[PDB]
Amino acid sequence: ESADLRALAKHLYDSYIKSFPLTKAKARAILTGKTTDKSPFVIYDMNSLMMGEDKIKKEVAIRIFQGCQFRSVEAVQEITEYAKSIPGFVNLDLNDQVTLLKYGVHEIIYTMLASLMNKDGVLISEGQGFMTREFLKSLRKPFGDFMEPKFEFAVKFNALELDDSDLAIFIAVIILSGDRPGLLNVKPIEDIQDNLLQALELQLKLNHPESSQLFAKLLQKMTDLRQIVTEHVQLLQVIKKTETDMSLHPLLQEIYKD
Ligand SMILES: *C(#CC(=O)[N]C1=[C][C]=C(O[C][C][C])C([C][N]C(=O)C2=[C][C]=C(C3=N[C]=[C][C]=N3)[C]=[C]2)=[C]1)C1=[C][C]=[C][C]=[C]1
Repeated sequence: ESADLRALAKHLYDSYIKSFPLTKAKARAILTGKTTDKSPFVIYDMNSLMMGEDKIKKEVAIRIFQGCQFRSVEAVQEITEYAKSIPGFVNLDLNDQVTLLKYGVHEIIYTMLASLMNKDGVLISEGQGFMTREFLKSLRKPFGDFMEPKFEFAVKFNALELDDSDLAIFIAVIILSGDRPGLLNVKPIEDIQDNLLQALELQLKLNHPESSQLFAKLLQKMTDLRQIVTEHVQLLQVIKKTETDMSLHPLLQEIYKD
């Protein structure tokens, strides 16, 4: 029943709103300069960084990087909450549950981080601030280009013009990918995704009727994502040897063991 699908879609979008305090709709009101109460502090140089700690809530490149690190722990929490709401997810093998989040967390983080970017920079601290692409990019080696690729993916991704309701389904599709390393029972996972894929199909058709083959165009983005992830992990591994005086959060480090 399509009705059965639209209901799954409402359900999902619902959980998405509940789990994720900074939606893409809110992000874009902030980035388009909608209102006079939502205007971010703009961070584009070192004194702006300084003053920005006063208006919004060790070394510079390092303080920024750990600024992402605590963030990503937050995201993981968020995603974990969402995951629990996906029909079936919690019933699966527990060792599978862990696996799916372990490989799905980053790919989701980058999908939703795009919501907060535009071609000039990225929103930080729940929309209170905005760090310009150029500043990030001038960050010393090897922190210069830890964010560059993410921008590239976002600008491409953001042009598909998805909205929150589309994304809720799409991050559910990611979580339930039967092709993840160490998965115990794959079938039960794929049966849930099949439904998710099915929902997303209908969703995109209804919501974006003039967006031809969007559904397939969206599905191929999963390759760009994976690419970004591997580039990430690699970059971290160099960070960890140049910077033996630098910590990684426990939750984060569980995710990284392969
Ligand atoms: C990444 C992304 C971001 O860049 N996110 C980000 C980056 C930098 C900062 O701040 C830099 C100094 C101003 C922030 C702001 N948030 C924090 O660092 C932070 C907020 C709150 C707390 C705290 N709150 C209550 C009690 C105690 N502490 C601490 C720190 C945000 C990135 C890269 C790749 C993927 C995703 C994200």
